[PDB]
Amino acid sequence: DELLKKGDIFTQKFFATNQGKEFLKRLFSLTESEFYRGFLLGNENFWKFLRKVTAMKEQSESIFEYLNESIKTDSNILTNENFMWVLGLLDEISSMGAVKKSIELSLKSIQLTSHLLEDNNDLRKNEIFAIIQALAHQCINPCKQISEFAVVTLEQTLINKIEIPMESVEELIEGGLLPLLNSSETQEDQKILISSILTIISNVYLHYLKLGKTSNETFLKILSIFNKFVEDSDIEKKLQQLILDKKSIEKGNGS
Repeated sequence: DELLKKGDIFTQKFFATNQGKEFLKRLFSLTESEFYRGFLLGNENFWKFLRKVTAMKEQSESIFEYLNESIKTDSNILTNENFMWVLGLLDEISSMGAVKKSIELSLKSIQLTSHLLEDNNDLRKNEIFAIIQALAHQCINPCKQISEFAVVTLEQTLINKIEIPMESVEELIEGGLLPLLNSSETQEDQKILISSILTIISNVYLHYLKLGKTSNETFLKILSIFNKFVEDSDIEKKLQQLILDKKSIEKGNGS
């Protein structure tokens, strides 16, 4: 009642004051406290309220401080009944950097989203896949200084976090980055975004082919992905590089 419905009473102006900051600091102690924690983390309304308050530019650092404190100490804060709202919260915080403080906050938040894999290895497919979806989506961000960090962080997530043998590389390619590709029919995204995502999928393919866990149908599938987005600027160079490095990797294992 008081928080969501009475929007006019509690606004941008009120939460920017000292009173709102102390109110939020006292409020998060309930989540810290043992009484209402199991109740509060499950509810939709509370996380909807934090989704609202993350839009407040003054309060973004406070919410990020709370989340960073909470996730590190206890890995059990996240569960299947509350993960997607938290992921949306970090998505909003990372996308807040539209315009240094916001840039630094996004810089920390991207790594934080990348860091939610070691804390709990017991993960569902849809559970893990949203993190990769958010990281892939965050490459769309027009500001160069954030997307250039986002792509390398997503590469650092793919390189040494996910164990293949209870998923597979096929769905990691299909259900993850490829939704960006099929959803990029708008020309405003332009060749820069598709070239960047092509580069990183080439890099991770190179790594896991060096290690070696693939089959014929993999290579056929990324071949189909390449032909689905034909463009004389990028397809020719990437195809030549790929058909050279596949034989280099084949040379790797035999001797």
